[PDB]
Amino acid sequence: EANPFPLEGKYKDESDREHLESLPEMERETLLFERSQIMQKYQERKLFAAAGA
Repeated sequence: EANPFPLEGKYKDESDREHLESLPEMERETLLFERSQIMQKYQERKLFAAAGA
C-alpha cells in the first residue's frame, strides 16, 4: 500500500498542496483532519503488516 499523502505527510503532490492552501480556513482544516485519519489508518495497517498479521 502506497503512502496516500507523501508530501509533508499531508499532501499528494504540489498541485494538491497549492489547492489546499487556496481554500478557506475551515475547509482546509477539515480536509487536513480527514487526511490525518487516513494517515493513522495507513500507518496502523503498515505496522500490522510488518508484524506479519
